[PDB]
Parts: sequence; structure tokens; C-alpha cells
Amino acid sequence: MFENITAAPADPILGLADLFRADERPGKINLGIGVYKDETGKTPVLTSVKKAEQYLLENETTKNYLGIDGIPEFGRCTQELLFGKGSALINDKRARTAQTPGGTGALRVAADFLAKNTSVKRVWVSNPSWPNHKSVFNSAGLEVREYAYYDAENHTLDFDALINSLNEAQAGDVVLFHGCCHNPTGIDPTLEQWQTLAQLSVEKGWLPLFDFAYQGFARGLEEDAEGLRAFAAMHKELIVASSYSKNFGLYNERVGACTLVAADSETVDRAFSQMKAAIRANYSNPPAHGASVVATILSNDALRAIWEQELTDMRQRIQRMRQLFVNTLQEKGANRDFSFIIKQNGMFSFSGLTKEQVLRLREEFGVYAVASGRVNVAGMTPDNMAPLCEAIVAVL
Amino acid sequence: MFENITAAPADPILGLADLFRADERPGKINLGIGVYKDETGKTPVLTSVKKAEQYLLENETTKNYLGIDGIPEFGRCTQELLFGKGSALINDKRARTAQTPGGTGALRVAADFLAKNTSVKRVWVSNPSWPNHKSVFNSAGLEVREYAYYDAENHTLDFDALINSLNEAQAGDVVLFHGCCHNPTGIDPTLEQWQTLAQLSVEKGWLPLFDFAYQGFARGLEEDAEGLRAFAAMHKELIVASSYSKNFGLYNERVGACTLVAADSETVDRAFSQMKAAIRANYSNPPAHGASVVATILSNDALRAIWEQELTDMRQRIQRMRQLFVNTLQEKGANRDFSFIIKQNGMFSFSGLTKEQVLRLREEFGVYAVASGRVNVAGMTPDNMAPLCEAIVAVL
Ligand SMILES: Cc1ncc(COP(=O)(O)O)c(CN[C@@H](CC(=O)O)C(=O)O)c1O
Ligand SMILES: Cc1ncc(COP(=O)(O)O)c(CN[C@@H](CC(=O)O)C(=O)O)c1O
Repeated sequence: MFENITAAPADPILGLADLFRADERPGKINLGIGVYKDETGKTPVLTSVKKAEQYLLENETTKNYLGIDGIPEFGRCTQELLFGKGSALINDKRARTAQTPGGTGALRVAADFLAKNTSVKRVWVSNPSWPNHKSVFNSAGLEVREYAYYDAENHTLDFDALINSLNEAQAGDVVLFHGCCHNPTGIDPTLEQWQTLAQLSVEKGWLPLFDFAYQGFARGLEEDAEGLRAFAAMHKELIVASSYSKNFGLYNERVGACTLVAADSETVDRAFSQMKAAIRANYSNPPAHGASVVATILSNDALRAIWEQELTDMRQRIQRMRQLFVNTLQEKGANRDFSFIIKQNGMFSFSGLTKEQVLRLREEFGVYAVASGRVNVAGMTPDNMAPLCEAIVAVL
Repeated sequence: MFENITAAPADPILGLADLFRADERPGKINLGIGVYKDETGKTPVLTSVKKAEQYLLENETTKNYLGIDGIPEFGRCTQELLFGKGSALINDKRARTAQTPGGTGALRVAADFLAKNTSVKRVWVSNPSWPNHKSVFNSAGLEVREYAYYDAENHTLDFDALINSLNEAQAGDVVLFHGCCHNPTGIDPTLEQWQTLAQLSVEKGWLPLFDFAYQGFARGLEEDAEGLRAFAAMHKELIVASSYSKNFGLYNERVGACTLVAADSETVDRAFSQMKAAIRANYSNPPAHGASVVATILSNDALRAIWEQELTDMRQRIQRMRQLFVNTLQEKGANRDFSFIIKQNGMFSFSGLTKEQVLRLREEFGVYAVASGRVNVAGMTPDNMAPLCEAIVAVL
């Protein structure tokens, strides 16, 4: 039965991890996966998290199944994070949240839901975008079309192109937007641009699907939700796939949410019963651990204050690494001018490196980046900044 | 876009929990969902589990992503549980295990894999079976056909009927078996019957798909895997969907495994690469907590010893409740004979109650059973036994 199955091509992102490990080169540097690192190059469990975990250990009396949609507090806290404490979506009860296994699981739950219960046939993703977007959607039977976004030469957001390409999108098409910290460009629309996009979408009849995985890594929790919020004031229907993987340093616990918004409470509820049916035929109900942690932290003033500070620290230090990279590149002989890098938000920078340059860095130098030239700035430290910057220079 | 969405019928199993969790009656009794309850009526976190969790809290230094297939030691530990220490399957490197979100997650991953990488079109499932089996397969695009199984008149396994029914299956078809503790009948084949079925299946060219969610609840760990091992000795290929939800009391942490077996290692490796691709487009990678627990416990001699005892205590208490049920029923002057119930294994009992009787039991008496008349014997207690038996007797 399996004799003729051919091997799958490795994951452009996840597969680097394989290589990196299997690599013996002593000074090897990993800038692949989007995982936060500290000054010492380790990915620590957050303090607020360890504390939340101690609490659960002492207070948990059962492992009894959660509901299909998971923990209620969890959904409630997510809605406030997303839409704002006294939002109308919340008061009007137009939103329903399901706790999912990571942001990926949320993306997938949305896909399965759309495919099975709506007339959606295609989803529009930016060029470039996170490679796994194609895969999740295709998996649900949806077609993926691309819209223009990035301007390589100017290293900017090509609004014109963005706008004309999206002109090919039909009413009833799903359009995927990155909440903040565009992966992999780091270029985000301004608020006016968000506002513009929000009207076109309403005028053109698209169904917005927001991929929100880096809330807090650009400017702040509330600031980062502006675009989304702009969309939320205008749209009747919305889908939000969010992740707590990065902002809580909870990568392997699979914590995310799929938020469903409709015109009214009765509608959203009916639609949501189908979303639950889709979850049930997938993984049945969500993993309690990680989401327990998040709800514990968000619902406790003290633990929360600590959390917000830890996130602020992650963010500023990435920012520090951005400036240091540019400078080091600078006085290490860079032919090119990498200063655009300072203007990107989040954990990565699109270096502008060729596929062959990345190949080489890896082969000759032990430096691991994604084929697309995406580098994980948050993987950079003062101790690895030099060797790394020499490598790059040697390949320009 | 969602205006036309129609509301999903509630889950026959999962939905009972809601009903149950909503009637304000004082002595209601939940016999629905398959969760273990102790003499006091609770589903405590196991001791071996709390212990492993403490270790984790103290020892974990990171929450960084696990590989797509999860924790290696977890998979290793699973294979031995399934196949036995020193199996050839193991020795020949014929099997690969992916850690998944529960048994449901593994059943679904197996479905997506089959549907995209093989020529499979139909899956044969017993009648009756767990109602979600249909939902899962159907969602991967596979057709579900049913084979005869239970003899309701006599309360036995209708072997010839089962065999004659399956003669309708084609080579290349997927046939699904319950490892032990058939849900919902509690009737399992004998070892000879298992052997028979194993030979046939090889001659007929079926792909065996095992759903193993109660290892340890019939007779014990090792003996509950006989059927499966009988199959594994004859077959070149097979798929195993296992769950650690019940035997570890880890319901909400979603812990299971999907094991793929092929003729050889080169072969099995190739197919596995495809199975990983299917995970990546679903949930990406699995939740660490629960599997970490299981592996810690299985890898530690002391912890293992304690766990195995907790498991035998669960099993024997159910056995006790089953005798008690039958007796009290008797002592309460029940119309029929309910002695077959003693011959069934696992957490449930196929009562023989009609739709309308289960329905009445609930409105009238607040006793909750699944519409098929399936009763959770593990939710039975010496304190709830009388009232419950009085309710049953009254509806008959
Ligand atoms: C834009 C985007 N969406 C969703 C996800 C998935 O989040 P969860 O891990 O919560 O499921 C990621 C993770 N992107 C990372 C890691 C990865 O691809 O696995 C990245 O390195 O791009 C992401 O970058
Ligand atoms: C035969 C069978 N297979 C797979 C599973 C799924 O197990 P996981 O919870 O590990 O995903 C169950 C759980 N059946 C229970 C619970 C349920 O239906 O949700 C039951 O009450 O039948 C089961 O009975």
C-alpha cells in the first residue's frame, strides 16, 4: 500500500532545524525558525509562566476533558486582547472564540470551517508570506492566489501594487492579512493604510482572515491591534487566527485561538456550532496546559504585570539587535546598504540575500537562514554578531 | 457570508455534557462520556502524573518547539507498549510514531495521510462503533462502510456475520478494528478470532487500522495488545491510532500516537515524511505537556510501578461496579436479565435500553446515558447505584 509513496520535500522552515542539529560545525549559528533567544542564546521559560505553572500544579484537581471550544476565560481574555476591553463586538456578543492547538491549528480550523460551510473557493495570501499558509489552505481544499505586497528594491510596502492585484479578488473571496509583524517582510501597513484596506474590503465584499501571531512584538499589545480594530469597526464578519506561541514563549504547548465574528449573536452562534463540529472531527478538544497558563496570567493582575514586562523586554532587545546588526555589517565591510533593516518590525528581517548566498552561508559558514533570505534577528546576540556579520560579508 | 449557515446537530456524546451541566436537579447522574470516576465520584489527577508534573516544573528550561512528530522517547515508549519489548517491528526499524493531540488527532492524521498519499477510498467501521469515527474519516474525504459485529439478541460477537459482511471489502480497502474494549459493545474477539481475522485480512488485501484507546482496561497492558500483535506478525503494513487519555487520566492534555508500519525502514521512512507533511498543515507540531508526562512516567521505573498500580485499581473498580450493577438491578426487581453486562469489558455497557427509555431516564430522573443505550460503568458509584437502578427499573 505504501510502496509507491514518494518522500516529501522538507519544510523550508522546520527542516532547517533538522540540518542544524545534525551539523557538527562548532561555531554554527541558527537564524531560521522564529524563536526568541536571549543574550545567552537560550529560549527560556518566562517567569510569569513558571509561576502560573506552579499554581496549576497545586490547584488542579482533574484532567477531565475541556469543551470543544476549550476554556471560557481563555476565550474571554483573547477577545479583550484582540478587540479592546469595552469593545462593541464583545458587548453585542458577536464573537465566539475556540481555543486551538497553536495559531496553525486556528488557521486550519478556519479553513475546514470555511470550506465546509461557506461558498468560499479561494483565499488570497500576500507575496511573500509564511510558506505554511499555502499548505493549510490547500489542505482544506481551498485555492490560494497571491497579492502583491513587498517592493524588493525599495524595501517597502507597495500599496499601489497591493491594491491593483487585489482588484482580481471576487466578492466572497477570503483575504488573509497579517495583524502586525509581516512574516517575512516585517513591513506593516500604516493605520491610514489599514483604514483604506478596511473600506475597500467592505466595498468589494471580501471576508477578512487575520493571522495574528506576533501581538506585542511591533509596538505594543494595543498598538499592534489597531489595523484589526479598524477592520472590526466596519466589518460585519471577520475571522481571527491568533497565537500565544511567541508572546508567551509557549511554543510547544500549542496555544492559539480562532475567533469568529458575525453580524449578530444568533448568527455567530449558529455558525460557531459548525466550527465546533469541524474541531470535533479533527482533534476533538484542546490541550489544557498552555491555555490554562495564559488564562491564569491574563486574569491575575500581578502575574499579568510581570508578563507584560517580560514581553516588553523581548521586544526591545530584538530592536537592539536590529541596530547592532546593521552597524556591525556596516563596519565590517558591507558592500550594500542594509539600513532598511532598521525599519522592519518583529523577529525577522528580509536581508535581500539571494538563494545561493543563503546556501553558501550555511555550507561554508555554518550560518542558518531561510532560503528566502529571512533572518531571525531575535536569534542574534552580541556574542554571535561578529562571526555572523563576517560570514554575510564574505558572501556579498 | 454566514447568514445561511445551518446549525450543527449536537454531539451525541460531547453534547450530553452540556445538557448535564445545565439542569439544576439535585441528584442527577452522568453516565455519558467515557471518563473514569472514583468511589467519591471524581476524576482525579493520577498520583504518578502529579509527580511527573512536578519534575517537569523543576526541570524544564524551555518551551521551544518540538519536532513535527513530537518527543522521541515518547514514540519509543509507545512502540514497546504496542508491540512489546524486542519486537521485530522495532528491531527492523519498521515503525515510525508521531505524537498527536489525542486518539482523535491520530485517527485524523491517519485519514489525511491515507487520503492524500494512497489510493484508499473507503474505510470499514463496525456497527455499532464510536460515532466520531464516521465524522473523522468523512472529513478527510473517505467513504465509510459498515461491517456487522454485535449480536444484540444474544449479546455476543456475531463472528460469521462479521466475516460475511467484510467479504464485501476490496483489496486496498481500509478496515478499522478496536484494539480492546470495543466501544460501545465491550465485546472483543478472542485471540483465535483475532488470528482468523489476521489471516483473512492478509489474503483479502485489507489495510488494518487499529484504534487503541483503552490499553490496560480489559485484562492488562500486555494482554490487551494480543490481537494487535497477531496482526503485526502477519502484516507488512498497518496503522495504529492510540490514546493515552484514559489509561493516564490525561483527558484534557490530548495525548496519543499515530504509528505507521511498512514492509521495511526505507519504505516506512518515505511514507512517514508524508505523514509529517500532513501534521504540519494541520496543527504544525504537538503539545508537549501531556506527552512529556507519559514519557517521564514510562521512562522511570519507580513512577512506572506506581502508574501501573493506579491503572489496575481503575480497572478493578470498574469490574466491581459491573457486578454491583447487575445485582442491584436484580434486587430492584428488573424485568429482564442483565447478566451479559458482566461479560463486557472496558468503561461501558451496552444496556439494551431503547431510545425512548434513555430519553425518559433523563427527563424524568436526571440519569444521563448516550442515546444508543451505552452506559458509563466507570461513573457508577456505591452511592449512586441505588437511585440509578431504581430509575432504570422504572422505565422498563
Ligand atoms: C505568520 C505566522 N502564522 C502562524 C504561525 C504558526 O504559529 P503557531 O506556532 O502558534 O502555530 C507562525 C509561526 N511561524 C514561525 C514558526 C513556524 O513556521 O513554525 C516561523 O518561523 O515563521 C507564523 O509566523
Ligand atoms: C474508541 C475510541 N476511540 C478514540 C477515542 C478518542 O480519544 P481521545 O479523547 O484520546 O481523543 C475515544 C474516546 N471516546 C470517549 C470520549 C469521546 O467520545 O470524546 C467516549 O465517550 O466514547 C474512543 O472511545
